[PDB]
Amino acid sequence: IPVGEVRLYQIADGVWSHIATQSFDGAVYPSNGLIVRDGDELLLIDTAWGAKNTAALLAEIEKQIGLPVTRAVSTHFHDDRVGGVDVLRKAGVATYASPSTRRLAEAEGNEIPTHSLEGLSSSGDAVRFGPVELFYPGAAHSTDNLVVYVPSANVLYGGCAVLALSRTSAGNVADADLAEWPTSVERIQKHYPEAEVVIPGHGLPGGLDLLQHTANVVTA
Ligand SMILES: O=C(N[C@H](Cc1c[nH]c2ccccc12)C(=O)O)c1nc(Cl)c2ccccc2c1O
Ligand SMILES: [Zn+2]
Ligand SMILES: [Zn+2]
Repeated sequence: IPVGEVRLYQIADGVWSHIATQSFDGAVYPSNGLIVRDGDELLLIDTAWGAKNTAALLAEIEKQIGLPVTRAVSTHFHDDRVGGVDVLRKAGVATYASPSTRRLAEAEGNEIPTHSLEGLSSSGDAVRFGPVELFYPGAAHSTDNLVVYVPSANVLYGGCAVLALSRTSAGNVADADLAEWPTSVERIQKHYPEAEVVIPGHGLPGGLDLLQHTANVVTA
């Protein structure tokens, strides 16, 4: 609706989604990310799409949860996922991404997470990272995109590889692999068959049906 606002809400015990709005090429869009508690610390999944928005997110997190963000992971190299990494670093947060994501961000002119994730090289690879599992499903919205599962809550965060139910277009496919995308969605289906909440990269949370909806949109 209005640009530059940031909110959080509860998904499960120790799991929240953050939502922010931003202006892009003459239009305003919402965008989602995740927050996961690990003891008395927080793990952040993806920026809030810009420096100003990311600084507001840290202030909302401090007022509403009150535990420190110590680590952050960006799930691909575009600005809605890394824009704000420099604010996070100045706040003392350790920032991470795959090596391919870090190289692509630099090619693009974007902010670059400091540390490289290990073990995510081929389609189907998965690694534990504190309270979440990180999965590379294959190329989809981009060749580097990751998805994130929370075993304690049975929640799947699909990022920009998963479209909301209300979407009719795949959007910016400049870096997409439309030929591979359906296969990558099937890999998620088969790896996390039991997930009961699926959070897309933009729009309302849904169920596993979002994976088949995504396939349908991307095919057309
Ligand atoms: O075309 C989009 N959306 C329309 C409208 C829509 C339905 N449901 C939505 C839920 C959220 C945002 C837009 C919608 C759709 O698919 O019919 C679209 N959406 C987003 Cl996010 C984009 C983000 C970044 C760059 C381009 C984008 C984009 O083109
Ligand atoms: Zn993107
Ligand atoms: Zn996106």
